[PDB]
Amino acid sequence: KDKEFQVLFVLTILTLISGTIFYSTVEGLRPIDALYFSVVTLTTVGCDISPQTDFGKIFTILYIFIGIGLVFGFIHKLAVNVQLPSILSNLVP
Amino acid sequence: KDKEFQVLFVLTILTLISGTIFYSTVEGLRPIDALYFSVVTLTTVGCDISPQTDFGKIFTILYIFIGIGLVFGFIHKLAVNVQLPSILSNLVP
Amino acid sequence: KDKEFQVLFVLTILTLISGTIFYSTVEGLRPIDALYFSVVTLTTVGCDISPQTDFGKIFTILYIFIGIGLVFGFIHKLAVNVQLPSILSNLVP
Amino acid sequence: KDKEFQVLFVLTILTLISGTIFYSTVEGLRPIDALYFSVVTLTTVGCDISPQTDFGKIFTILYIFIGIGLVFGFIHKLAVNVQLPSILSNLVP
Ligand code: NA
Ligand code: NA
Ligand SMILES: [Rb+]
Ligand SMILES: [Rb+]
Repeated sequence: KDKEFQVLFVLTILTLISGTIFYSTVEGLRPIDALYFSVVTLTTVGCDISPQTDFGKIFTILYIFIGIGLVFGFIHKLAVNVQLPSILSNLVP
Repeated sequence: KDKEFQVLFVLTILTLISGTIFYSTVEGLRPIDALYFSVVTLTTVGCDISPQTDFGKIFTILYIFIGIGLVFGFIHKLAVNVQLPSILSNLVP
Repeated sequence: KDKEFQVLFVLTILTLISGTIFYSTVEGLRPIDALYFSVVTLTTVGCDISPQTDFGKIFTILYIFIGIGLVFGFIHKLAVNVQLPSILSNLVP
Repeated sequence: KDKEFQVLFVLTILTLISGTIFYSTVEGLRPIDALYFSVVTLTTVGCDISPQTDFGKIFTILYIFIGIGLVFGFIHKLAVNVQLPSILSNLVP
């Protein structure tokens, strides 16, 4: 429950940090832009600009396959154990 | 059931309104284009043009993580409690 | 089962046909390109080119919200009742 | 369990190989770029560049509809039977 959500949160944070480091150093992007790219790639939203370095593409494939499940599980647990109870409470008379 | 679908609908509407206000004022887009961006970002479809303001990127990350679960739950409930019964009725002899 | 998959298939086909007609007439795209746009939008994959007509954007929002659930349910049923049994049979000794 | 995950892995690998061959020969892309395109299309992440050949678009539609279910099932099973036990073990005192 609580510990599960917190573990998922920390795991997603570390994964996003790794992706940001990668895309800011290897690819050469700015830190916030690298974070945006990581989020949009792990959330399947997408971006206009794409990687160019072959190492970047390899890491992108592995990163998707490694972190999509984690990010989407974190979203599911955030909606089921954080957003839903909050809405239920703020909808009580 | 009905109240659940309506609550999800109103929540999605308010979230989309917030996103539209943000992207139309801060980013500087037109209202309908801001609504399209919000929908495509919360639905994971995507867009060709991306945010440019750092504040915009921060809000985009938080907006995705806050509204993807809501939008997709609304889609699920719309398909299970609105689309499915309608199809079943219009498929009855 | 079978009838469910077939109904989902026909519904997805009609939805894609409607989207193709729209994007080929109003937007002004070629039929196959309109079909590709409809598929990539209902499947959340994405595209490089985006709508430009305000009517196009309205229809895109409504089309996403109306057909994402249908397309993804069709994919789920195709994987559970068509792909999975086929793989099980072709994996039998 | 184990055999299920391995079968899904091999199926995804073969599907990605087919997509890479297609996009590297017909479309004319480089092998790693074709693999990236296949991954981003089957994972619904997206890409900046889109197909141009009509045959390419037909194959893209069929490829999405044929492999999205497989790729996402592989991701689900990888998260439930590989990532989750590993995290549980590395979180044990
Ligand atoms: Na361009
Ligand atoms: Na683009
Ligand atoms: Rb997506
Ligand atoms: Rb996408």
